[PDB]
This record gives sequence, C-alpha cells and structure tokens, in this order.
Amino acid sequence: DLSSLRDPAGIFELVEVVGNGTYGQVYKGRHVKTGQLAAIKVMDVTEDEEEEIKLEINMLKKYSHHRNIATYYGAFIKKSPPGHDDQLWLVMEFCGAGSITDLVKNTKGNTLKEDWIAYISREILRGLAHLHIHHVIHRDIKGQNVLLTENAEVKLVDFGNTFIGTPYWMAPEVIACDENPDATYDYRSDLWSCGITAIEMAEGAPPLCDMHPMRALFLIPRNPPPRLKSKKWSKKFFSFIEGCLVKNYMQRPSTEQLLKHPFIRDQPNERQVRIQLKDHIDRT
Ligand SMILES: Nc1ncc(-c2ccc(C3(C(=O)O)CCCC3)cc2)cc1-c1ccc(Cl)cc1
Repeated sequence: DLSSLRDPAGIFELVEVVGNGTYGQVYKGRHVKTGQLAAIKVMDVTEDEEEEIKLEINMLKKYSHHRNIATYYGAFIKKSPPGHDDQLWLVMEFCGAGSITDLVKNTKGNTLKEDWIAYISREILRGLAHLHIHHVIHRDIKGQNVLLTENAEVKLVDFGNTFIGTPYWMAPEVIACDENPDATYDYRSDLWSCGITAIEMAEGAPPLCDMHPMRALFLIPRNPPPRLKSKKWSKKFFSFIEGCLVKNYMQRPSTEQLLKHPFIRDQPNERQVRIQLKDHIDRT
C-alpha cells in the first residue's frame, strides 16, 4: 500500500542528478538527520501504475539484501495538487565511486588489469547467483549498472517497457529474428552480458561500439562470439570470455559453473586488488 508511504520532506533531500542521464532521474540524496548519502530514483506515479510500481519496490525489498546488490532503504511519495502527478522516490544505497564504465574511462589507455577484471567479474557473478537462486534475471548487465562504493565494494543496480535501450550487451537469444521469433530472456543471458562487461573492462568499450545501435542489434545474433583484440591476456581470461559468450544459451554454462572457472576461482591478490581499487577511487 502506497498510502503508508510518507512524504520525504524532512527525511531525504535531493542534492544533484547522478551519473548524467544514464539512469535518468537518479539523484545523489542526503538523509536530513545523519547527512548519510543515498541514491534516489524519482518517477511520476499515475493511478494505473499503482500495482506496476508496487512490484518494483517489492523486488528491491526482497532481493537487495546481498553484499553485491545495492541495498533498498525505503519509498516515499511527494504529492502534487489534485491536477496530478505524484512523485515516487526510491531510496537506495549510494555507491559513491560511480560505475565500472567510469573506472575504465578514468584509467590511462582505458584498460583494466586482468586481476581487477577477475575481481569485479566474480562480484558480478556473485550478485547474479543471488538473483538466479531467487529466480530473478537482471536483464541489463553492463558496466554502467555495476557500481563501486568508496571501499571498492562491487554492487549491482537496475534489475528487472516503452523504449529498446542500448544493444551492445544483449545476448543473441533476447534479440528477435526469423529463427528466434519469441526473443526470450534466460538466466544465462546475464552471463553473456557479464562477458561483454568483461571485454568492456579490458578494452574500454563493448565489442560493436563503432556500429550504429540498429546495426549492432542486427549483427549480435548473426556474428560469431566476440573475442578480445589483444593477445596479452592469459589463457584463463580468454577461456572465461569464451565461457560467457557461448552463442547458443542452451550450451552456455550456469552462474554456478562460471563461479568455478579458474579465472574467477583462482584469485591470490584478492586483498591487494581491493586496495589498488580503493587507491584509484581516492584519486577522484
Ligand atoms: N545506487 C547508486 N549509487 C550511486 C550512483 C552513482 C552513479 C554515478 C556517480 C558519479 C557521479 O557523481 O555523477 C560519480 C563520478 C561519475 C559518476 C555517482 C553515484 C548511482 C546509483 C544508482 C544507479 C542506478 C540506479 Cl537505477 C539507481 C541508483
């Protein structure tokens, strides 16, 4: 019941729009009493959307209580005059260091160290494993939706209607064509997306970045699986990319199987990498 939701008036304060417009009306927010920061997603509410939004709050409520998923705090309604429209504020954990895309763009040559890719990939997989256990498909895994805190903690955001978004991280099965008329999301679609996010960390951009989004959407189901440009990478990393990017989702490994991959499993400098990331964040 949305009637139970309070006005954010002396509770949460909006500071500024965060990212740019990558996430839309997502704001850096402040808890008025403690000054503690939060991420505030603002959306207009109509009487028809009352049960369409009730499930999005419930989704955040139920599944964000994992260390690799940005935690739900609460929900508020900023009422409008009788001539509409009400505003719903979804208050979340603030991942102050921004996204993985920001991290790659803020690194010289726009590439990340292989041990940094492995660490962040495992945190993506651990967050996806939690969602998949609960029978939830993220549906939008990409660098922009993988966030960092000040402590180099990796957290997932925006898990799941009018616009088709960016195609570059979309698995072949989610794109409708003549052989695949009913483009379906499988849990394994998040794994393809994870592999594209791993190329994005390695190369600074996803595989068909130079193509018009319409051309990329056409090519993803027809082209062979994308590959890393450089040969500098280890055998373990190419194998992980190959594992994520199995063209036919029916032979693609599960999240549990990818968590057992040597590239994700074998991480000795796990504590060292976390420090290096924290240090890179400190250089704002
Ligand atoms: N939970 C979050 N915590 C933090 C952010 C966030 C994103 C970007 C920035 C930067 C900025 O300050 O502009 C830092 C430097 C350049 C980017 C800062 C903070 C976003 C969300 C969030 C994402 C998606 C959704 Cl759907 C809801 C919330």
